[PDB]
Amino acid sequence: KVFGRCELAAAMKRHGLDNYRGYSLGNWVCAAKFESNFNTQATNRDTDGSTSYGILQINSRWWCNDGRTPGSRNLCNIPCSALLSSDITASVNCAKKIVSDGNGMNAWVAWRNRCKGTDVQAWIRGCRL
Ligand SMILES: [Cl-]
Ligand SMILES: [Cl-]
Ligand SMILES: [Cl-]
Ligand SMILES: [Cl-]
Ligand SMILES: [Cl-]
Repeated sequence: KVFGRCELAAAMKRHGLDNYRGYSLGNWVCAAKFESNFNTQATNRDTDGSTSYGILQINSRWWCNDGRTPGSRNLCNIPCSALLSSDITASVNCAKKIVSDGNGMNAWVAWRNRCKGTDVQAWIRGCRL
């Protein structure tokens, strides 16, 4: 599924991401824009051999199981393929664990490089939320 911007904002808000660990909704929408372009089916291989999955590009080294990332963990207790669903529940639940891990949203490199410190409220502009 390719989410609309406001469509994703509403779903993220419903699932309790707005101000989760202090991060406003616009931070989460911005992260998803640059991680996946709002496409739930996005997958991208990383140089370490892991793969990142879904709307928030949750990675197989620590967070989900894909059976092909040696030495990895599955801390969200989920198959990585379950993060590609049109229903973002699994991705949100896993993102809550990631953002609680110690480094906040810096865990998403695209968030640090492209959203952090910017006018992230722009990402929810015009949305009836
Ligand atoms: Cl957009
Ligand atoms: Cl915001
Ligand atoms: Cl594995
Ligand atoms: Cl699995
Ligand atoms: Cl933080």
